[PDB]
Amino acid sequence: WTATSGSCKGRCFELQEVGPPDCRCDNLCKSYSSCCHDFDELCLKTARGWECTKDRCGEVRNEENACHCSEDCLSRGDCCTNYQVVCKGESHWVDDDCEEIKVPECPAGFVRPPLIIFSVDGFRASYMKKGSKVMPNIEKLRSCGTHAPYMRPVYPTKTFPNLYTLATGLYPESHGIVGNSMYDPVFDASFHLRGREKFNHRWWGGQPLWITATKQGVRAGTFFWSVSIPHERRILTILQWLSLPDNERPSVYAFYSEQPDFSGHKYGPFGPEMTNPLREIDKTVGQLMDGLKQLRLHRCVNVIFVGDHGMEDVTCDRTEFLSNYLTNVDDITLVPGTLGRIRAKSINNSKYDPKTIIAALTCKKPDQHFKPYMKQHLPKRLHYANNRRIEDIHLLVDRRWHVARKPLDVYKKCFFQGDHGFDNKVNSMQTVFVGYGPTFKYRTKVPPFENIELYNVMCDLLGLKPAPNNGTHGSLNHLLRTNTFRPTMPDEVSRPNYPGIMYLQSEFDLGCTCDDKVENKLEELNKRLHTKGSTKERHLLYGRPAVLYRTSYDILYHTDFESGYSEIFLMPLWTSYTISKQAEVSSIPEHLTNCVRPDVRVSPGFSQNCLAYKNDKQMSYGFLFPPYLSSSPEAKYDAFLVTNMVPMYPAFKRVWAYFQRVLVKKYASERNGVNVISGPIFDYNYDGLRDTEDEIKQYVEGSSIPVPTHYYSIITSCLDFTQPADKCDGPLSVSSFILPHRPDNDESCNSSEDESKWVEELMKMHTARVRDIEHLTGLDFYRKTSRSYSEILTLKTYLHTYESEI
Ligand SMILES: *[C@@H]1O[C@H](CO)[C@@H](O[C@@H]2O[C@H](CO)[C@@H](O[C@@H]3O[C@H](CO[C@H]4O[C@H](CO)[C@@H](O)[C@H](O[C@H]5O[C@H](CO)[C@@H](O)[C@H](O)[C@@H]5O[C@H]5O[C@H](CO)[C@@H](O)[C@H](O)[C@@H]5O)[C@@H]4O)[C@@H](O)[C@H](O[C@H]4O[C@H](CO)[C@@H](O)[C@H](O)[C@@H]4O[C@H]4O[C@H](CO)[C@@H](O)[C@H](O)[C@@H]4O)[C@@H]3O)[C@H](O)[C@H]2NC(C)=O)[C@H](O)[C@H]1NC(C)=O
Ligand SMILES: Cc1nc2cc(OCc3n[nH]c(=O)n3C)c(C3CC3)cc2s1
Ligand SMILES: [Ca+2]
Ligand SMILES: [Cl-]
Ligand SMILES: [K+]
Ligand code: NA
Ligand SMILES: [Zn+2]
Repeated sequence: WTATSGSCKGRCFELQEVGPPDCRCDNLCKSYSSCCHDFDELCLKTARGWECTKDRCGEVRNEENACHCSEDCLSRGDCCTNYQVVCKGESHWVDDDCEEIKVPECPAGFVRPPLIIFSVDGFRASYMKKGSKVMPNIEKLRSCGTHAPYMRPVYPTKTFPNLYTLATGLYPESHGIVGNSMYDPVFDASFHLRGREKFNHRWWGGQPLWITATKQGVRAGTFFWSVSIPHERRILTILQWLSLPDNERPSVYAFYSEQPDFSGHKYGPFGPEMTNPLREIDKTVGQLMDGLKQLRLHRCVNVIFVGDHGMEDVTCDRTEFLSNYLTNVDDITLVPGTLGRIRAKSINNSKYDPKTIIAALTCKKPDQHFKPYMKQHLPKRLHYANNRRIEDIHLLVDRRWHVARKPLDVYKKCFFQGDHGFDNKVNSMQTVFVGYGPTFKYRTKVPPFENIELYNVMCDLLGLKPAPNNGTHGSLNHLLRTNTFRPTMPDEVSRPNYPGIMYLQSEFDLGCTCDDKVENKLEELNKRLHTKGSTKERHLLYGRPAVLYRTSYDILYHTDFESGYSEIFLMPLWTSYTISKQAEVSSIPEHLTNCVRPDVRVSPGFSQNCLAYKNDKQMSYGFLFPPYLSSSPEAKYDAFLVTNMVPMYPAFKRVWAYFQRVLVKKYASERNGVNVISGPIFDYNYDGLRDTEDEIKQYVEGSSIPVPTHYYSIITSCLDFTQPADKCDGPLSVSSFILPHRPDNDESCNSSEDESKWVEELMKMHTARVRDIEHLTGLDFYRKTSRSYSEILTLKTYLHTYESEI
């Protein structure tokens, strides 16, 4: 109960919320049904509209008006935003030439440039170019400030997950807002767009920017505006707050627009009805900038213009129906639409089997427009699994499509023409970023980047220490004129051993054989040098990776490759090699077909063994450095060492072999040499982080050889591809992947065909950031380059998406 009998007089849009049954006058009261009786009258004034006119100039103040055109309004801070334009001969901000803002130009009493975050719902990245003629305020922000061609949202590309990632720097799996709809089985409670449960604080994890600021003594305006407060009032309230005394004035502010998303759902991303919403958004930005200019704040405030996600063409007829695949359709609950999440309708049903649901949904129609996954098999780049609110079964839906449970759900619940929610690499889901102000750069374009990075930057802009988050702090330093964050490289925790020859062949009883006893001071001194690391400068281009946890490992040198070999996991953590443009591919000779050779630098006790593989009828093996790319017939013997071997399902070897035999040489051709680092990943609890030894759920039968959940590779070359990978003077170019190590190829519906028809498509789906691989391995790459550390942090956050041009 709210006894709504108090007054909002002198209290309108109060920053500090009061505890009911005291009524409330803050911009959330409407959402809680708790406003005082006079809230509309006093706080939502609309009399005379939003703009000064020639006849209103110099008027006698009338407190009933929405905004004012009287002489006293500027000091009072409540003029209509076009006041000085209409009455004092001033130009609109959009009509002024832009001029570099080298330093903040702020009124006395400002301790730091304020930050204003203007967020737009459903603002697709291509609107900046395509709508440019009708958005001149936005175009000026964009061209005069710092801008990216687009900003990558998080998955799912829905509103709440993305706005909360913007606020926290966290993946949805960590912040807890994993969709627009959710069931939490621990609370046994549901979260929905409509309703009140979404306001309960138990949904919202991490630490959002407004709490980070408050806790560190920086005051914050509101971020969540009640839908019924018009845009013009939100702007005037921000302008009013900026006129408060120094000790009361917030330093951070947010404005939110429900558009263009609201219209885009009805008309599609490029419907002719979309012009007007973009015009209206531009006019609101114009009102803010004119307002800031009136207050002499337009060269003081940092402004961010940012979207949550884009918008795609989606109509009712493009719906797949689970009732077409499942007979048991009423025994499941589907969270539907641009993604699917399935769980049992009833937990008392012991006949419910996710395995048989997956099988009934796998590759059943020729052009099937969704693909089923256990959540732990989703591409690791989506970071969408480590939350009890994410159902074990997930459906990834093709762009332009919907999934629903039954046809009745679609015509009993065509209206819409746009929607979003799809895979976050999809071009139509991409959104916008512009920063404009003293702290951003002038007329600068920066590469595309992920929205998880912005929290850190907003903290930098406000001089705040960010809470622990998934951004990589420093990776966006190139956006900023000053206030950069200067990170140091993490300290290596374990130093390596460098073993020499310490074991005789006969000490190994591994059940391994090799036709290798087919036997000179030229090339015996030579092979000794190679084993001591004579070629290491060629294969380890950026220094050895640092191991950031306590463990026992050895560096192993060879003619063609270098590895860091784990005595705990019995295989390399990483294997590094360079393949020049001119390198040649050879085959595994017949005499070496099943050859595995003991490594005399490494004890039998710390070695894999061939008998385990023989005995394990499911598990085979592959090699991290490919025998196909050996530099000479003699060097090829190194690739068959037991220390270069890793466990692989036969289904996975089809993938791995095509990558190693065909694709590495192809990339070396296209890129002028590549350096490759490959290795295993163990993530049995799907939390995106390196497993400890006691977390491993599967071993090669009868042995202590742990089975990787994934295999990675990081492929680096010179950004200027006129220089070879091993002789690069400037910036680097990277692409990486984290391939799931699966015992079938059910994921790929075309896998009965030749690897050339399906493997590359699989790898593209499992594209990754070096940073993703770091989390997953506890390794730190690129320790020794001639490049700045911030540039390397940007490189580590890069994602090769394989999409066409935006
Ligand atoms: C992205 O960035 C984020 C932020 O850096 C990373 O997430 C962090 O990962 C850490 C490692 O997993 C994790 O550290 C653990 O924290 C536990 C205490 O956590 C509470 O307090 C913090 C701090 O205020 C708070 O943020 C947490 O909030 C979580 O939980 C609430 C719900 O209760 C949610 O509202 C919120 O959204 C968030 O949930 C998310 O994280 C949890 C895991 O914490 C997941 O379960 C959820 O799915 C969701 O993703 C908490 O309120 C602490 O207890 C842990 O300590 C145990 O494990 C360590 C290992 O070192 C061990 O030493 C300890 O002894 C202890 O073990 C004992 O307890 C075990 C478990 O009960 C038990 O099995 C053992 O037997 C032992 O007795 C641990 O230190 C940190 O909480 C999260 N933070 C956040 C915000 O998510 C994330 O890794 C990054 N992602 C990537 C890919 O890099
Ligand atoms: C820059 C940022 N803007 C916002 C804006 C936000 O909310 C904006 C908002 N106001 N009214 C409404 O319906 N929405 C969605 C939120 C809340 C959803 C959490 C976080 C952030 S972080
Ligand atoms: Ca893990
Ligand atoms: Cl959802
Ligand atoms: K086997
Ligand atoms: Na298949
Ligand atoms: Zn929407």
